[PDB]
Amino acid sequence: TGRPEWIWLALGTALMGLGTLYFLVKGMGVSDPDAKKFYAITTLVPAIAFTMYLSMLLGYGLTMVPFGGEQNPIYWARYADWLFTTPLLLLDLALLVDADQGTILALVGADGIMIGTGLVGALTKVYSYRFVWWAISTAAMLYILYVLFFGFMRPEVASTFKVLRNVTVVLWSAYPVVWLIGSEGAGIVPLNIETLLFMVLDVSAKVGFGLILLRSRAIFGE
Amino acid sequence: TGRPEWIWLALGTALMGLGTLYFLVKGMGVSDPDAKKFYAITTLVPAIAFTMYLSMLLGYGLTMVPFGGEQNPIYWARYADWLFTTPLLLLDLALLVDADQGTILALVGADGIMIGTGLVGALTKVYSYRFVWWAISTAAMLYILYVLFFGFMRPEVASTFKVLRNVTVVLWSAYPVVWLIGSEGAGIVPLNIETLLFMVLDVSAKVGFGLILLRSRAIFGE
Amino acid sequence: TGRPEWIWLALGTALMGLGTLYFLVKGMGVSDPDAKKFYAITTLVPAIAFTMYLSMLLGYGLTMVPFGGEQNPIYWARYADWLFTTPLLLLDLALLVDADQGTILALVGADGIMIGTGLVGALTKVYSYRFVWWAISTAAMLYILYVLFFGFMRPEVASTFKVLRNVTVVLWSAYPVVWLIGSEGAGIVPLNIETLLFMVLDVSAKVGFGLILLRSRAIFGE
Ligand SMILES: *C/C=C(C)/C=C/C=C(C)/C=C/C1=C(C)CCCC1(C)C
Ligand SMILES: *C/C=C(C)/C=C/C=C(C)/C=C/C1=C(C)CCCC1(C)C
Ligand SMILES: *C/C=C(C)/C=C/C=C(C)/C=C/C1=C(C)CCCC1(C)C
Repeated sequence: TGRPEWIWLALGTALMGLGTLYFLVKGMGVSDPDAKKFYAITTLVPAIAFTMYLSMLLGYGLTMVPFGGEQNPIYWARYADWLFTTPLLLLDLALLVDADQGTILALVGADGIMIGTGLVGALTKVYSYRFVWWAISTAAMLYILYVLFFGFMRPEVASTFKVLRNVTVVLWSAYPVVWLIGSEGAGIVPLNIETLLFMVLDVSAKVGFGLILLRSRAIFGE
Repeated sequence: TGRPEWIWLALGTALMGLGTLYFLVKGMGVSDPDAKKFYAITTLVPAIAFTMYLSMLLGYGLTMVPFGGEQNPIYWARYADWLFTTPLLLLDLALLVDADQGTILALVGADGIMIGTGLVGALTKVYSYRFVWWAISTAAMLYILYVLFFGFMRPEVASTFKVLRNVTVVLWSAYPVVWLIGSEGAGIVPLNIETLLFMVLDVSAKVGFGLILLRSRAIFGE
Repeated sequence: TGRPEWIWLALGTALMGLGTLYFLVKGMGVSDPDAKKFYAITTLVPAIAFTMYLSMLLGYGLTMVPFGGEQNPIYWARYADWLFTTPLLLLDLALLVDADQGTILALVGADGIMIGTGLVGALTKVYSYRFVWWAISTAAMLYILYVLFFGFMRPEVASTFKVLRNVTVVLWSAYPVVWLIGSEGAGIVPLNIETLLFMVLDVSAKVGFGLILLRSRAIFGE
C-alpha cells in the first residue's frame, strides 16, 4: 500500500495468523481441563492480534490525531489488541502458578489501566499531556512486573513460569520505550521503524511466549 | 418515524421488554444457586437487547458509513447488543453441561472475535474489505458451532442442551446470511426487510431460547 | 484552567490519587486470599477513578453534545469510570456476604445496563429522549438496590455488610438526582456545582467506602 509500514503490518498479520492456526492444531484432541485453559488462552491471543494487525493493514485501525501542529498517524487498533491480549497473557502466567483470585484481579485491573491510559495518551491532542499518560501507564506496568516477581511454588510449574515471566518482563518493558521514541511520543523514530519494532515484540510476546508455554508439559496432568 | 424500519425496531423493543419482564417475574422466589445463574443470564439477555433496540428506534444506535460512493445507514447498536448477549447465551449453554473453564473461555473469546470483526466489517469504508471481515467473523462462528457439537453428558441436562444447541445453531447461522444480503453487505435486501429479519432472529434467539431453557427443570436441583 | 469546574476535577484527582496510594500501602504484606480479593478490588476502584478524573481535568474526558439548540459540555469520562468502578464496588459487597454467582451476575449485568444507558442518555441529542434513558438507568439502579436488600448471613461479615450497603444505597441514589438537575438533564444546576456534587459523592463512595471496608476485619480470617 501507500504507507511504508505496510510490510510490517502484512508480516505481523501473517505471523499472528499462522501462530493461531498452529496453536489451534496443537490443541486439537486435548482433554485435560487445565491444558484446555492454557490452549484456549494461548490460541486466543494471536487470533485477536491477527484481527487487529489486519485492521491496521487495511487502514481501519489507523486514525489521525492533531498534536504539535500537525496530523499524526496513530494506530489505535494496537490498544484494542492489547486490551484483551495482555490480560490473557497475565492470566496464562497466573493460572500456571495457581495465583489466587485477588492477585489475578490486581493484575488484570492494573493491566486495563496500563492499556487504557496508553490509549488516552495515544489520542491526546495536547502534546505535553501525552507523556503524563505514558508515565501513569508505565507505573501500572511496573506494578504488574512487581507482582510477577513478589506477588505469587508448585514444582510442576516452577521452572516454566520462571522462563515465561522473564520473557514477559523483558519484552513488555520495551513497549513503553518504543512508544516514547516513536510517532506516539517524541517522534525520534519514524512510524515504519516503530511498526517494525512493535511487530517483533508482538510476535515474540504472543507466538514466541505461546510456543514456550504450549511446549512445556507444565500445562498437563499425566 | 421517518424510516420505514421503525415498526420492526418498535416491535423488537416491545418484545424484548415484555420478555425481560416475564423472565424477571418467573425468576422471583428462586432460591437454587444453579437456577439463579440461569435466570440471571437469561433475563439479562433480553434486557440488554431491549436497550439496544430502543437506541435503534430512537436513532442513537444508527450511524452513516460511506462506502460504494454513498451514505449507508448502519445500525451499530446491534453489535453492542451482540457483544454482551451472544456470550451470555453461550454461557447458558456451557453452564448447562458443566463445560470446563477452558471451553467457556474459548467460546467467549471466539464470540468476541465474531462480533468484533462483524462490527469492523459493518463500519469499513472500503466495500470489498467489508467481506473480508465477514469471512473472518463467519470462521469464528463456525468454530463456535464446532465446539457446541464436539467440545463438551449429565442426564439431568442432556436433552434440554440438545434442543437449545439446535435452536442456537439454526438461528445463529442465519445472521451471517442476513448481513451478507442486507444493507451491510451486498445490499440486495433493503434495510427495512433486513431489520425485520434480524428482529425475528433476535426475539427467537433470546426470548424464544429463554422460554425453552427456563421451562425445563434442567436448571433446578430438587 | 478556563473552566470553573477545574478545581473540583483537580481535587477529585488528588483525593482519588491519595486514596489509591493509601490502599496500596495498607494492602502490602497481606497474605490471606480473601483479604487479597478485597484489597485488590478496593484499591482498583480509586485508581480507575484517578485516571478518569485526570482525563476530565486535562480536557480529554469532555465532549460537546448538541441538544436544546446549543453545545453542552458533557464529561463522558465519568461513564468510563463508573463502567468499571461500580461493578467492582458491588463485587466487594457481594464477596463480603459470599453471594452466589447468579446474584453476582445479576448485579454486574444490571450495573452495566445502568451505566450504559446513562451514557446513552448523556450523549443523546434529542433532549426529551435523554430522560427516557435516565428512567431506564434508574430502574436498573432500583433493581440493584432491591437485590442489595432482598437478594442475598455469616456473622463474620453481617454488620460490616449492613453498614457498607447503607452507605452504598444513600450515595448511589443521589447520582440520578444530580444528573437529572445538572448539565446532562434539566440544567437547573450549573456544571461547576454538578461537578462538585459528583466529586463529593465519588470520593465518599470509593475512598470513604473503602476505608470502612478495609478497616473492618470482616475481610480477614485469623
Ligand atoms: C502482545 C502484546 C503485548 C504483550 C503488549 C504489551 C504492551 C505494553 C506492556 C504497553 C505498555 C505501554 C506503557 C507501559 C506506556 C504507555 C504506552 C504503552 C501502552 C505502549
Ligand atoms: C440475540 C442475538 C444473537 C444470538 C446474535 C447472533 C449474531 C451472530 C451469530 C452474528 C454473526 C455474524 C457473522 C458470523 C458474520 C458477520 C456478521 C455477523 C456479526 C452478523
Ligand atoms: C464511584 C462511583 C459511583 C458509585 C457511581 C455511581 C453512579 C450511579 C449510581 C449513577 C446512576 C445513574 C442513574 C441511575 C440514572 C442515569 C444517570 C446515572 C448514570 C448517573
